[PDB]
Amino acid sequence: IGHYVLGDTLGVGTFGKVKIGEHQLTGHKVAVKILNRQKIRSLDVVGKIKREIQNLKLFRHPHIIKLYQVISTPTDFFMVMEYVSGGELFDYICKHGRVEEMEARRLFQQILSAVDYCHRHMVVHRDLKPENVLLDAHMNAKIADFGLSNYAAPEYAGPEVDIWSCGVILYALLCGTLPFDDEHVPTLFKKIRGGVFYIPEYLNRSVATLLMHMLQVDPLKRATIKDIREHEWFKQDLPSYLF
Ligand SMILES: CNC(=O)c1ccccc1Oc1nc(Nc2cc(OC)c(OC)c(OC)c2)ncc1Br
Repeated sequence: IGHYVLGDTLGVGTFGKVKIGEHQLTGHKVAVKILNRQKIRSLDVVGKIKREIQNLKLFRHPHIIKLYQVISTPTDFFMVMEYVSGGELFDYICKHGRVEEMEARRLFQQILSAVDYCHRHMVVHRDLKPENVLLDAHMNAKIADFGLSNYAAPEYAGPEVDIWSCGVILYALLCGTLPFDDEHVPTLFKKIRGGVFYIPEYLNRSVATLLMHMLQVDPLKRATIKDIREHEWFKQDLPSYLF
């Protein structure tokens, strides 16, 4: 409708819908987050969202969805962002299976560097969830920002909760299944609070020591960004442009 033709609805968020936008001349596809101004005013997060968008504009990380422009109308806010073609990562895992060891390490390094970048450059937060991790045309991980615009850890905390989530995403990459999964809801939290997760034969021992630390119950005893950056398995074939 504006600037870019508006097509099919991708999803429906809290502040409003998110649709696809094709270019009227070139055919370039973008993702438009439509945020309702009245809904923002009713939620008393006017300054919170305005400062979040200002912080997202100065964001420059290739494994995070970039914000191009924000068009303002008296009814809604139009966040023009990059369209990630291949949907969610976890959608690919359950449909295809497990990813190879050196390929899962490639995706993990892209995910962790992005998570760390978000915590040191964002005012407001939502805990990271496998919903945020998306896959592009080049099969690279693209993470959505932890803001108001868009199986929890044991145990307010920000990076500590996300490191545990990175451990869940890491497990799913070289296993195909989740580290903790049970049909019964009370026993699911019991496995998490106990840190009991199955370790497969095909899994390496160096990554097993990293996974054990990342999925630690006590957040004080749990691995930090520096702890993972100093680990042998994570350091192997890690690109210099990150961190
Ligand atoms: C509907 N989109 C969302 O809910 C969404 C959530 C977090 C971050 C960005 C989001 O929207 C975005 N989603 C894409 N790629 C994308 C591609 C999809 O394939 C149709 C897709 O549905 C399978 C999809 O929703 C699952 C997203 N890229 C940028 C944004 Br911006």
